[PDB]
Amino acid sequence: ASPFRLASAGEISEVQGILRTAGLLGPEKRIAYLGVLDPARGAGSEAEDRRFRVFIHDVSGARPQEVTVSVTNGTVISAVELDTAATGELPVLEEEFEVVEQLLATDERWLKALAARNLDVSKVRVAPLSAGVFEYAEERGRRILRGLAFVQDFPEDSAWAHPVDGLVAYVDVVSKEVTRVIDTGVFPVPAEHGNYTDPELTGPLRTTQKPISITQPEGPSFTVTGGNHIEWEKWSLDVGFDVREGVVLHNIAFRDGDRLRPIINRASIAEMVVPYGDPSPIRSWQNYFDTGEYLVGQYANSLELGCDCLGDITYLSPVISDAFGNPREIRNGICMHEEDWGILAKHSDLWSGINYTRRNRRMVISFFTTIGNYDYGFYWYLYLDGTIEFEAKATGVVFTSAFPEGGSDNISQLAPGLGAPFHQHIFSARLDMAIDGFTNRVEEEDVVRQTMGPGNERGNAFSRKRTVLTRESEAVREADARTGRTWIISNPESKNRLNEPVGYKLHAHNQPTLLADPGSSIARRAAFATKDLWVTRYADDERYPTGDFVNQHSGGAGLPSYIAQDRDIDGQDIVVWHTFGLTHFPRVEDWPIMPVDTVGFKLRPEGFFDRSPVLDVPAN
Amino acid sequence: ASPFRLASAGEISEVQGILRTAGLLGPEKRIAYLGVLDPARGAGSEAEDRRFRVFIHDVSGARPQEVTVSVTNGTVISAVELDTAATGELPVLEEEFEVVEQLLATDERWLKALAARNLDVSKVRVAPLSAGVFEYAEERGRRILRGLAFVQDFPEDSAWAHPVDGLVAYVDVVSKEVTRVIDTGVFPVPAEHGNYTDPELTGPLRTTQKPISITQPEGPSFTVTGGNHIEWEKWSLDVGFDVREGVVLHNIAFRDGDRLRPIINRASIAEMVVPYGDPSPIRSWQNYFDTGEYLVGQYANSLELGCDCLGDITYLSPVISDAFGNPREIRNGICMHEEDWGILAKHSDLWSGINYTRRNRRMVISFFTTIGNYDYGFYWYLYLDGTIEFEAKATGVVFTSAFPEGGSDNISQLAPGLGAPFHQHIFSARLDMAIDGFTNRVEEEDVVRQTMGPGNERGNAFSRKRTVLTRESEAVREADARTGRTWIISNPESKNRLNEPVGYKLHAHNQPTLLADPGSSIARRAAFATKDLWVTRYADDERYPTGDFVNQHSGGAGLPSYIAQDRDIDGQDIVVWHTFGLTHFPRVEDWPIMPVDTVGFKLRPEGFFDRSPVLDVPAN
Ligand SMILES: [Cu+2]
Ligand SMILES: [Cu+2]
Ligand code: NA
Ligand code: NA
Repeated sequence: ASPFRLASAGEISEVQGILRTAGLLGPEKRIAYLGVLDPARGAGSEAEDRRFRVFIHDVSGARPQEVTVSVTNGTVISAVELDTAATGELPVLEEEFEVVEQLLATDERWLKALAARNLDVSKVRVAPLSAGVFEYAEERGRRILRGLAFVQDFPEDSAWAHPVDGLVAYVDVVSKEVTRVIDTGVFPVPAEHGNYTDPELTGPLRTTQKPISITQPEGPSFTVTGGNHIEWEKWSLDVGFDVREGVVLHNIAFRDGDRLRPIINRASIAEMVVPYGDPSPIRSWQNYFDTGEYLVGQYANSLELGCDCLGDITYLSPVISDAFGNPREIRNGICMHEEDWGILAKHSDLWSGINYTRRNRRMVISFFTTIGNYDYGFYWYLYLDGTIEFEAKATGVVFTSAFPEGGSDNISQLAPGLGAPFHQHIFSARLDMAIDGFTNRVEEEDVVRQTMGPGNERGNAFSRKRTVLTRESEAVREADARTGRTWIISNPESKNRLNEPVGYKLHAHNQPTLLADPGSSIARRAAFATKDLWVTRYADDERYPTGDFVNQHSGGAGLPSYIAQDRDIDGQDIVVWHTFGLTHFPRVEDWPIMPVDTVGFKLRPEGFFDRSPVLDVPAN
Repeated sequence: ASPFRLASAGEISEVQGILRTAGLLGPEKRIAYLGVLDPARGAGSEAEDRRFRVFIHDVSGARPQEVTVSVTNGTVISAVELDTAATGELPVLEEEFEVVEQLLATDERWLKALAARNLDVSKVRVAPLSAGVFEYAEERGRRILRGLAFVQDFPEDSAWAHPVDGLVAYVDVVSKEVTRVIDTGVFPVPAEHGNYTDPELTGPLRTTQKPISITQPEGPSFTVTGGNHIEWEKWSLDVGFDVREGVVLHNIAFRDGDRLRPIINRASIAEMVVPYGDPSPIRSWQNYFDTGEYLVGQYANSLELGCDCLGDITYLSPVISDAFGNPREIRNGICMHEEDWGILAKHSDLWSGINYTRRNRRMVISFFTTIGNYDYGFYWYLYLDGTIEFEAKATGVVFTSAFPEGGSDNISQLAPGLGAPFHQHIFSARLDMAIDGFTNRVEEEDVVRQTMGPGNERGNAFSRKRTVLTRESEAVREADARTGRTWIISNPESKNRLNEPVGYKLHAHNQPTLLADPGSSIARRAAFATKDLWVTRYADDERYPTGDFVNQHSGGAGLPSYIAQDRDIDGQDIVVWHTFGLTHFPRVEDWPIMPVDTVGFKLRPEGFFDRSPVLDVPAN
């Protein structure tokens, strides 16, 4: 039955066949995005209609199309020609990555710049970087990538050690033309290598680490059915995968006694942006929407056993479309395992003589992706006690530049002559809430300090206040760590045994949000990133906080356009969008390859249950 | 040799013998505190002088003494009579716990109160609670405990389910007198039981949890020598234990190449307070300094294998003094183990063809203690990449009251008629810094936003600023999560290869600090808790942010008195005191026994190293 099952190779081939049959997938066409659509609200009562949405690019320069296909019925539901100057360019194609370097290698301006620096063109790698929207009027309606150069001394060398600063180029990847080459002047190209497998740099490897072995002799405590339905320690969910978003969780519910209680209908990372804070013209245009522009799912790594995922691992191998509509498996792209998580509850009571200890566990669902120099791990955790958590793990190699003589307010030094521009990694979690069903609301909860006086003569009292967010116009919220600000999603028609609305409380890390000036291009294109929390009324076409087409797309779509509708959110089907990020001032310890740093958020039950939900956990 | 070794049973017996011989430990004397003193600055060049400090109480009502003993030389160094009205009462004695209930059981006012509620005196437990300092002039100079009552239906019942609100009593535990019994009126005593081992409440226990087995077939990668010296993955430290503070880490250093580089000289939790925010006269005096008043070390649990600590565990069994000066072992009171900690670093490089993944690990040093209804786990972690972290795990049973008819702004409902007053758990970490040696300083680092304009035409730039804290008068700092505020401890005379001062950056969680009105008794007695970060000049007698004697002690000592000295801290031997806590509005899920909640902080290297320190970690 399962309407939330992963796409199969056969479904993708059939989408390809349907498109071909319909005249939409001739030899000049390329698939820039393909994904299964979630079933509509209700209609789980009806027979399956598996629908797939496709963005089709044309390499001969004709307008791209957005297409919805019913794979069940073998039909095209809708196909519309896109005006990209207005609505955005399609996501970057994997086949365009190589094009920037290739076009530049025969360009006389680029060659003159390399020759001024005594760099062999055969050794110069060019990063294929998203262009954004700035002052270049000729780029409007064209697919442009910008290129920054890095020297590779030999095939196995880490090019990131040798940035070529002072030089940037812009390229039209469809007409195969170089539009501009800007050379503001030579900077020394940093000379030390960054080869973290070279024994001259590592020194002799440690022989001190004795093995750790994590096994489950009876296997894992979770089950997988219908390909992607998980049942684990009262939790129930479906693990989805989308080429843009990566791992998506559907139908997160908890079995409380006999009743399956919904909590979250859909949880995803719906956008992630990496804005750079170096004002040099060489990099001041740099903002990488890894999700919206590049598609993080498509670059998911195949995860090796004992290296990437440790313990008794169950893998999913999601299927995506290549550029021609053929299915491609990402072997072992999603890890699922349970792990010990320390003490769950402990008490040694003097009066009763009873000593009690129980252990915690969490279910882990993860993938790891690679976008250029960056590598990100996306982890979802379900805990025994009802807690839901997300964590991103950032690693890879830092994006480099020259380190200016005389220093910089916007770049860190990593090695002689080698710099790392300041930047942020900012995520948007889209949480289509379903706390005991879809009739939900959100309150902002602050701690309330109280003045010494009548009613409070000793000046010890403190309290809290909750403010219901009633309509979308008042549901754009900032953090306030000093007052312990959180947000509670509740169901006003579902009460616990103490007659209080059931709820879950979101605990944020209260890290800085987008730092750019509010008048900047990035502040408009990544508007979501300027505030910690947004609440909208659910609509099927409001999927990403940046809109459907982010590449070279101005403001006009996404969250600011959604909330303008000012819809009722007080006891309605609502979606929480939480912004959270890392602000990175690179340190010498990040070089030549960076140790993982993390960021995330969690939600804990708040009167959802009638008492602790883990009283039935056994000892030892 | 080891001058930081744990106290042995023999040393404690010898302290007892020295005190006896000197006329200081006759039959009326009781030891309220005993601990080894750290060796003085320098003088590691000289022969050992193991000194022990003792607080001696007199049950016949004579003044207590503070005593310093050289166990090496068999001498009393100093002995001074204490005026407790001025300097504070000695910590609560374990033998006083039972006294409050015992005295009250034959008091006619208490009996009249129990009879008004139809409660059998034989079933009424009385919590022995610290008294603090309020308006009762007769308590000044006397050792007072206050008592709140909880009914125990039968020997194995959890009394916390049945609070007797409306009733409090005060008791002089030396003269064995009841000074006051206050009955403001009857409240219903909540009737449901809170017995989390009763199958009627748990239901049938889960049979779904398959085993997890964590083993190390070649044993752990750390070594223990001289009883308590740890060497693990370039780290070196000594694990101390003190009856007040619990586990204390000494001499945290990292072996970078051939050179042993100090980082932290002493790390401890030097205080922890639990202030309550219910303005009722029954509880408005309630603030439990678990460290300062009760001594968390002395109530350390014996930790069972496979239950409390999982994996290949090495235990320490610290020795403390009983009330008469006899040694008592806390069997298996400290756990030490290493554990896997996910991915350390990962990169899959397109240009080089090299795919690289390494795993992280941490060394864990922990203990768990029980103070009445609360149980706390204290965990220190050392990571491969140089990160140092502390985490507290709070669990146990919530402290209860009646839930008022018509509700409360300062109490949560847990069950019919059962309330849980709001409260905080606030810790002070004392970090006697030694970043590459003792010449250290502290800077406050904020993110700096930048205006779009000349130099920043695209409005993308952002930066940071560092402010040196030069003297103690300017080193009392608050959090600012919005600006990403951290604090960097550096050594201005020790530079990395890039000519920047080596340092470590403290990352706080930016949770709310003490909420009480600044004019309250708790705001003065727990002044440390009102600000996130303090920096002092090291002095051997500045051990606790609350002073040596916290019990029934007003303001006058501790951190506000230390910083008044306004000493130079810019490139000197300094101590960082970080306040961090949990603000707890109890939820129904906390009842009848609470799932662990956590709080903590970490410090990460910040130009301490010349490049990543984990390039020599091997694969797989
Ligand atoms: Cu970064
Ligand atoms: Cu609490
Ligand atoms: Na919803
Ligand atoms: Na110091």
